[PDB]
Amino acid sequence: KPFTLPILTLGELTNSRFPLPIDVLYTNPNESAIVQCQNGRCTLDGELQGTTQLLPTGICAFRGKVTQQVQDEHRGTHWNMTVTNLNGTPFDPTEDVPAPLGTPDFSGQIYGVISQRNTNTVPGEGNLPANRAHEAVIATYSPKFTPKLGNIQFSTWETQDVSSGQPTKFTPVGLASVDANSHFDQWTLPSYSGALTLNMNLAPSVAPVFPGECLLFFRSFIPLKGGYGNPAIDCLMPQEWVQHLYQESAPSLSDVALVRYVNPETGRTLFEAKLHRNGFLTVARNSAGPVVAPTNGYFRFDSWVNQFYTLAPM
Amino acid sequence: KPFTLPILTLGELTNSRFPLPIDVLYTNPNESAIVQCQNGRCTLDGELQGTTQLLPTGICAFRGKVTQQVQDEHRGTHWNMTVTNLNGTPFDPTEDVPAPLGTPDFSGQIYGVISQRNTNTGNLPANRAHEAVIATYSPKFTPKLGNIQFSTWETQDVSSGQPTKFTPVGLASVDANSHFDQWTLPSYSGALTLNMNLAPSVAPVFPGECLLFFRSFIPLKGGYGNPAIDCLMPQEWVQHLYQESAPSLSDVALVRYVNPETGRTLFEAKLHRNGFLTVARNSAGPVVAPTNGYFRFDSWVNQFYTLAPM
Repeated sequence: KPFTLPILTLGELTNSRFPLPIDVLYTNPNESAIVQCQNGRCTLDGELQGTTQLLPTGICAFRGKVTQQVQDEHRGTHWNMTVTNLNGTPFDPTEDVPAPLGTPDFSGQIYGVISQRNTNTVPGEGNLPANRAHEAVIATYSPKFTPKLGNIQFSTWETQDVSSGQPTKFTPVGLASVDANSHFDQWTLPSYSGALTLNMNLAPSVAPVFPGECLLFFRSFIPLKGGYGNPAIDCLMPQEWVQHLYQESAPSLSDVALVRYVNPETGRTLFEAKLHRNGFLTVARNSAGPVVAPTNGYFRFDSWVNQFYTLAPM
Repeated sequence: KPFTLPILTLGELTNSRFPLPIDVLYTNPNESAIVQCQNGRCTLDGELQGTTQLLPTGICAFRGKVTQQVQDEHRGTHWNMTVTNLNGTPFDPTEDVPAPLGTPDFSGQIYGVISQRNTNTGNLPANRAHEAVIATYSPKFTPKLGNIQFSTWETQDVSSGQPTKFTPVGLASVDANSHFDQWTLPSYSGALTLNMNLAPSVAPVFPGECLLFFRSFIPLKGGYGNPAIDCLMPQEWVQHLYQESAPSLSDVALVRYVNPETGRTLFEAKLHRNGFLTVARNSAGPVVAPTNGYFRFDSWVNQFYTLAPM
């Protein structure tokens, strides 16, 4: 079973860490943070890792039921939510995953919409249920953010119209804020079981092992509810690569696949990258910022090489 | 290049007409409406049709710029926005498509979020987002002309001339006055105008057969209802067929719905060249089967092939 990547262009790819299109390829060699995201994690032979799952709609989504309303001391409104697996089955905290698959993998205030469709139906309404939806924010750094224990909180403003004991969906849309008090850091993991407990079953950290190489990211810009900023979310591989690798189940013949970013119109290789077995890219680049490349481009598998292979500089 | 389908199970598939997971397989033999949706349209040899595009994030999304606030007889505040292609390039109305790719393909009040990130800039741009509704049956819904209208709940906090994104979430309502009908196309160029460049209607050509849909339930902002959106093929099938670009060897591919755990075929279906499924079923409602099931290509057959009843 030979190894292949999708032939989708950048404009045909989506982010595996938030429901966003891919905007640009991106590098940042001088990043000081450990890169250990948990969504968009898949080995080249198709083994999903971390909290990664296959649905584009599952990324940073939650399903469950609300239990109680609680206010904070700053007069904001919060709602306790028990969470299930995205497919509705109970989350088993002893499952060998960091958190329910799809759980956000970064610190911040995630903005979206909470919606509910009641289980009980009304005969006079054609045996149909009542519904409600509201804007909501989930603070993944909150001590109440404990998805591995089956419970999280979300916050709303100016509404009491959230029902307990009714099926609840969180649809992510963007970030609430990226100001200092909103604690946005795309490389800081949540404490999935709370502050004093160690995260478990994590996908491994990734890094270049070679002098002169840096990580290559698929970058998306993420919407903001308000305030100032131009926040971005960087993934190691787009969601369509996760879907492809999973289905193909091709044995990895070495620790590193050589790949070429090609202009199919000219047939020319624009640059080379190392696609590592654990599912991430490195390139020989000494600068930060976007990679300027034609819109028809995509990565193509060339051959299996090894860690000592020297990439041509970008 | 032999023909293949993805090996993704039902619980690993998403809808091609709204950003939702697939919940169930579904039939409705006695449907009176012409089925002619424009998203999730792809021939078996990988030709996208209608307003279909490849991004899961592009389905029922819009990109553009708000131009001005508008007043009308309805509550809430209203706004005009120009719409571009999803990749930001100007929409060319002479493109041989019904509307910008990703445009909603049904009548209703689509509920979502409008967000903005200003162009001009500390040196960081300003932002805002609000819940919004787009009435696709409205005379002001003219995406083929490069313009649509949306409504917000009372707020003035929407800026003119700034990059604007619509993220779909569900429906605002399904009451009679909200005109939800998943098989009624919008008038893409406005009232009294003919739609153009449409993907063709689909139907069973065989007695006793009916369409088979991939069904998703869609969230509601309020009111009573359990609305659903039915697609002909999931978004991952569109992605797979597009890339595979495999020649269709007949008008119909015979496919088997398999339980991979047991290896047994639960039922067979016809996968038609234009990109839709039919089955031999004489009832409406969900197909009750484990979510780990999936379709597998069996062989190329013809219009005269007789399916075993489900």
